Amino acid sequence: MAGPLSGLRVVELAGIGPGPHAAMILGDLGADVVRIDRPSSVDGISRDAMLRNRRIVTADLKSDQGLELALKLIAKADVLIEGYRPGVTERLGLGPEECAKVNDRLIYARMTGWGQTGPRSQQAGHDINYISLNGILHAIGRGDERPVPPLNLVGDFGGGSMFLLVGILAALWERQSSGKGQVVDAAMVDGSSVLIQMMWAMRATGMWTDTRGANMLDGGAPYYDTYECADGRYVAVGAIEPQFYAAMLAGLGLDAAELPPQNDRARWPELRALLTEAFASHDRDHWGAVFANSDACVTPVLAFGEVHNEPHIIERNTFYEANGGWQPMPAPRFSRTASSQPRPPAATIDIEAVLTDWDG
Amino acid sequence: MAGPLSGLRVVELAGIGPGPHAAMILGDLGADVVRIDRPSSVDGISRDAMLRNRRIVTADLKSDQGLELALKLIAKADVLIEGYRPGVTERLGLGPEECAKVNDRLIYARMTGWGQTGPRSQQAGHDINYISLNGILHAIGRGDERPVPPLNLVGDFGGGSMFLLVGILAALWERQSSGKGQVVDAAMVDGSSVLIQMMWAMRATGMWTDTRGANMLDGGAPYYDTYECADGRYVAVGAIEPQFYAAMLAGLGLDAAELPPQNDRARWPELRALLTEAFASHDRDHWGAVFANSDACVTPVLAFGEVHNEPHIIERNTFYEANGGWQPMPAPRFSRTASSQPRPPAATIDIEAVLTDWDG
Ligand SMILES: CCCC(=O)SCCNC(=O)CCNC(=O)[C@H](O)C(C)(C)COP(=O)(O)OP(=O)(O)OC[C@H]1O[C@@H](n2cnc3c(N)ncnc32)[C@H](O)[C@@H]1OP(=O)(O)O
Ligand SMILES: CCCC(=O)SCCNC(=O)CCNC(=O)[C@H](O)C(C)(C)COP(=O)(O)OP(=O)(O)OC[C@H]1O[C@@H](n2cnc3c(N)ncnc32)[C@H](O)[C@@H]1OP(=O)(O)O
Repeated sequence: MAGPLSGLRVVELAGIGPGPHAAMILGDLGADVVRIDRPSSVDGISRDAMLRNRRIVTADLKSDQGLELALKLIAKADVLIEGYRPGVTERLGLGPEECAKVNDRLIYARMTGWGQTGPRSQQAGHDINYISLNGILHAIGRGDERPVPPLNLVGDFGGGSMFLLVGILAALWERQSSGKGQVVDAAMVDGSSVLIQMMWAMRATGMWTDTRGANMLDGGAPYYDTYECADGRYVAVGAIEPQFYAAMLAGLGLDAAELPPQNDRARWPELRALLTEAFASHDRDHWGAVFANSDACVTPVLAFGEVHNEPHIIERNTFYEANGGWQPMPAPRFSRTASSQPRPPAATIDIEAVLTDWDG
Repeated sequence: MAGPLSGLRVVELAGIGPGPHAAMILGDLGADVVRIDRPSSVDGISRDAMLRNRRIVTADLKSDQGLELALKLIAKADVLIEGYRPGVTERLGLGPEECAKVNDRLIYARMTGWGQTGPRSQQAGHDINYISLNGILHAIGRGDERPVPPLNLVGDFGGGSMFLLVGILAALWERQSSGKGQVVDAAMVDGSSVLIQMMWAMRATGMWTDTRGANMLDGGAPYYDTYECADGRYVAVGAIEPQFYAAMLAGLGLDAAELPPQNDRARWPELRALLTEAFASHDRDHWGAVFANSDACVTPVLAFGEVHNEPHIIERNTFYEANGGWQPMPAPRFSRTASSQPRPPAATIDIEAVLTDWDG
């Protein structure tokens, strides 16, 4: 199996959102990932490409046989991933204490939203709920409108799965010293708060307000925002540093002498009006050509459907084709032990067959 | 130093955005992190709390001595982080090969936006630019308006720092088996694409469209969006599963038989108007109480300045007081080798002191 995590053995108690995304990435990087779903499920081969780089098995964990077969897998594995409410694995007999008794090298990885304790620990939730409580959702969107969810990118994945991964991998480094596994408690409400640590830092030094749409990085700055072009499509501008901003102005055809200062916030309305009129005078693909190879920090805002035609995306092989649809290649990249293309979702496998393969 | 990464040694060449965030998380989890800045930028004790859990040393890397001293650090370290454009470390004589001569065990970690090669590889950029090229930015915001940046959470942090971290820690694992370091190439355009793999999967199965504001998780669904309340503050609704959705309607006082089906998308505008009126008739705190302990997936949308008063936040100690204000505690959490509270940014120390501390 190709990639730096070759040899790593992972058991995933099937769930939704972050836990499968973490499991996918370990698979992506060469880990041997075995996914236990319930049998009331899997109608053949999955169409869900997030379940790539997996072996799927089924098992009623409520039954005695199911539980015993699960515990045999966990006994021979490096990592367990579960993302059910706190208490579910305990009551099923697969809690950390029970797993510790059959394999004290195990990394026991618990993926939740609210965490393992506290008043909300049993409420159902999704990404939008977890980022609503820690101040993040309130900060996203235009000032004159209600907050808008940044898909499920910030809570599920960026503040969820990715912190789960860092915990798993940090714990595996620690196990090199101690010879011992441990519990990783990854909560989306905590992870996402660390993801936005910058804003908490800037807020302490008066460089970030709670007012939505009135900061440097939320769309409030005329030089960090999107602009509509002549054709109704968009470019993005990210010209924070004065030398990049000057390059953008020159490319737009505006003399610095006619505009207000870049960071005179009281004249941002005027500046936005000027940039708006200038970007609106040609189409997105015009601006893309003008600004290619420049430090102006102006790029076209591509729709998913157009991404496959962008030279820089093509050349670095950011995507691969699979089942009438492009998919992202593994990230990040490794000089010596490169990842390979992902394997598609396979037909279910028998759980004894895995135990035998794992040397049993 | 508490945490699973006790005894990991990390040299950070000072940059902006993702590299410092990764370095911070390594520190947070107990790595020994030494940050090399240039003498011209360091003034008093640094007031950017993203520079917590570091030792700061200055060193003109363009000088012969600065270079020599830095190669002596790298010699004694496990990981090097650099976030400059490609070519930059090479010309300093700190490139991956100069480093492999003094330490073939080093994990050489390169944090860029566009990658190591390809047509955009020397282009300046920020978060908003990296996410504009791969479909992500186009998908964020309301449909009748231009895309809005989700702060810098998706490119720098979620698809940036976090993948550098997964790469550093996966390579340390590969290394335990091979004796050898390697180069980790973390490109924000790649990481952020993997971060949004769920949407690529969903597009292939016809379950996601390129139309902004017309999807389950982008704000188009009336049951996954924010609503304004009687006091002008907001709640978030994330009631995807029908049972949770049903529980939400009952608490709004709405008879499910009077409403269009949850997932009849042609009638979503109509459903939204009914839910809008319901949520508008009481204030945020009313709804927060009404739905406490519920599975209705309705949560108050708090501003940063209110987060310190939320019981679930207080009781799990997601934050600690510092400096000007609250900052997020390390994530994720570990049962045996637990992180400790972050050490503030300390004063600059001399690079010889450090080399004493690390031996040769
Ligand atoms: C769709 C995008 C996702 C997002 O945006 S992230 C949102 C999801 N949130 C999380 O994942 C955080 C933690 N998880 C949760 O809060 C809950 O799992 C979630 C998602 C609310 C779903 O709630 P429920 O459906 O109530 O599930 P739960 O966690 O309370 O318990 C799971 C039930 O499944 C059972 N189970 C799981 N694997 C099984 C197996 N192989 N065989 C037999 N039974 C199995 C388990 O026994 C439990 O059922 P029960 O309570 O015992 O009736
Ligand atoms: C504010 C929010 C941030 C976001 O939203 S993320 C966006 C940032 N993008 C990235 O970090 C991607 C990779 N980095 C870059 O593209 C560039 O570094 C970036 C951010 C465009 C800035 O470009 P430049 O300022 O041109 O910097 P550069 O990386 O090209 O090279 C800088 C020069 O600094 C020099 N330098 C660094 N540390 C030094 C030291 N200790 N002593 C002496 N010289 C030192 C280094 O030699 C380099 O080269 P040179 O002077 O052109 O040869």
